[PDB]
Formats: sequence, structure tokens, C-alpha cells
Amino acid sequence: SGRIVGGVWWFFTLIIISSYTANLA
Amino acid sequence: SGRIVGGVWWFFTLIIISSYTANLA
Repeated sequence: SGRIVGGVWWFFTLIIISSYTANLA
Repeated sequence: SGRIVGGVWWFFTLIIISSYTANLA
């Protein structure tokens, strides 16, 4: 139950940090 | 106590490595 929360949050912050890196580039 | 240290340092190194990746890009 908490595992999928961790997974979804991880995917989310992944897309966000990748987006930040790309945009800053 | 150590939790916020790990968190802050994590955010720090995260933005720094993302910035490095972006600049090199």
C-alpha cells in the first residue's frame, strides 16, 4: 500500500527533476 | 534530526548534479 505511494512519488519526482535538468539545459 | 540533514543535502546535491548536467549539455 505504501510501496505504490513510494513508486508513484518516485516516478513523479523523476519526471520533475528530468524536466528541470532539460529546461535548465 | 539526521533526517532533515539527509534531505537538505540530498536536494542540494540533486540541484547541483542537475545543474552540472544542464550546463554540460
